[PDB]
Amino acid sequence: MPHAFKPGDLVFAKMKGYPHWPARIDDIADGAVKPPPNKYPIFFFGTHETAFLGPKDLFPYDKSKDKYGKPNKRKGFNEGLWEIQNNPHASYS
Ligand SMILES: CC(=O)N1CCCNCC1
Repeated sequence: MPHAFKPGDLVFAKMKGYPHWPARIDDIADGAVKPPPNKYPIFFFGTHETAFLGPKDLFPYDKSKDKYGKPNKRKGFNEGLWEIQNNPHASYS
C-alpha cells in the first residue's frame, strides 16, 4: 500500500496552465525556507524551478509515465523528461 510522500519521490506535478510536469519531492536544506502546512517542496526537472504543492497535484511517476511522459513543446519539458529518467536524484543547483 502507498505511504505518504517523502523527499526523493518522483512525480508528475500539476500546475494551472501547464502540462503534468516531471518533478521530485525535494528536501528542505538546513536554514532554508519551509513550505506552508500540508505542502511539499516540488523541484521541477528541466526548468529547475521550485513550487509548493499538495498531494492533489502530485502523481507518482511510475504509475503515470505512460500517460504523461511524452515530449511537449513547453520550455524545459523534454530536458525534464531526460532528468527524471536518467539522473533524478542529482544536484541541479
Ligand atoms: C514551477 C512553475 O511555475 N511551473 C511553470 C513553468 C514550467 N515548470 C512547470 C511548473
